[PDB]
Amino acid sequence: EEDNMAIIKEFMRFKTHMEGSVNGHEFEIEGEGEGRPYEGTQTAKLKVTKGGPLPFAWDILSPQFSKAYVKHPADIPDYLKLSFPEGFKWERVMNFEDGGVVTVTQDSSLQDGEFIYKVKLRGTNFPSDGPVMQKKTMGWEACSERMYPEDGALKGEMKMRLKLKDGGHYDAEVKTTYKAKKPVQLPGAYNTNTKLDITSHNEDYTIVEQYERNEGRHSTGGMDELYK
Ligand code: NA
Ligand code: NA
Ligand code: NA
Repeated sequence: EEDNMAIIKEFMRFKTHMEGSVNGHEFEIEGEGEGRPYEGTQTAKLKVTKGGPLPFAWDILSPQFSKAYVKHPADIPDYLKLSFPEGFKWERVMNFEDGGVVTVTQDSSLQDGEFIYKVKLRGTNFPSDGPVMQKKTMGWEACSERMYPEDGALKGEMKMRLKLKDGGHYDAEVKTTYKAKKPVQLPGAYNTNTKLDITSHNEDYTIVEQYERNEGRHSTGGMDELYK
């Protein structure tokens, strides 16, 4: 929309704060990021500010650090962009295959021309000798999130696959609800294709940089809607 393209510029910065705990270990992270919301790309630079070094895999946190930066076809309402400047909230559950659980709540707003993200995380039930608490993971596979409208919100479901250092994958089933603070136009069902990379980190993962690409694609409509 015109007013929304006026405030969600083609280059946007963000600030983020997470406070969480994993298996009872409390921590805080601050970060800053930047990206191109209409091109689907962003980077972030995170710093552990309390509770470091973290005694678990950074990879369970990386997907919690920004769907305002999803490239959308013009004919798919970009609900999360349209939610600004008030913004949106999201809530997520991740069920990992060994019984570990992460749940997340998040607030996204726009202040002084930058996005402001506030993340709260609670991770529980990870086995002590499992890949999360033993730091045996090596980043996510690319993922397609199946998006669909329901009861006034946007929901996404995905199977995320964490690569394991000794081979194979450690899987999570994930469901997220995204809901604008004000009613704006919901899309139909479509897919968000994501690739999230850790581009650098220090030895103990107290300093981390990430890159993600996110693009919405039609899942119906055939060749006409392919690459729209
Ligand atoms: Na970028
Ligand atoms: Na852009
Ligand atoms: Na626990």
